[PDB]
Amino acid sequence: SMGKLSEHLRYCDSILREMLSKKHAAYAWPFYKPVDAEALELHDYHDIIKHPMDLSTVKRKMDGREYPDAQGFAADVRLMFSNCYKYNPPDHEVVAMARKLQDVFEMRFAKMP
Ligand SMILES: CC[C@@H]1C(=O)N(C)c2cnc(Nc3ccc(C(=O)NC4CCN(C)CC4)cc3OC)nc2N1C1CCCC1
Repeated sequence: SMGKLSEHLRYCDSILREMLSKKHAAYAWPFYKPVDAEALELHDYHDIIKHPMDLSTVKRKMDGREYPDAQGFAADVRLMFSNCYKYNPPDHEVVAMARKLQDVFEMRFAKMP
């Protein structure tokens, strides 16, 4: 009722709900919550990744309407993927998992009306 920007943000809300849903859990689960570098014994993670990002943080910010437009939302989602590509060996399973989830994200985002 408030126009294209309101509709875009609601569509992005729906993308996020799908990425968090059981449908994609085989590959999305490493991205549900912030990386716990202490628990994973990754003593270099925060030295390499300066801006951690994950789906629960995107959800908090999106629910608080902290993204001014859909491009702001997309930047944080893509930052999450980019962190995974930057930190891990390129042939690691987690990179393939990030790419499977990004395939979903980019497909849905491309079809935003
Ligand atoms: C932060 C680096 C990278 C990344 O980018 N993200 C996003 C990530 C997000 N979440 C996780 N989470 C878990 C990852 C592995 C395990 C696990 O159970 N590993 C077993 C432990 C015993 N044995 C060695 C066999 C394997 C549990 C996890 O959550 C509790 N891992 C992530 N990885 C991986 C971390 C090391 C390789 C890559």
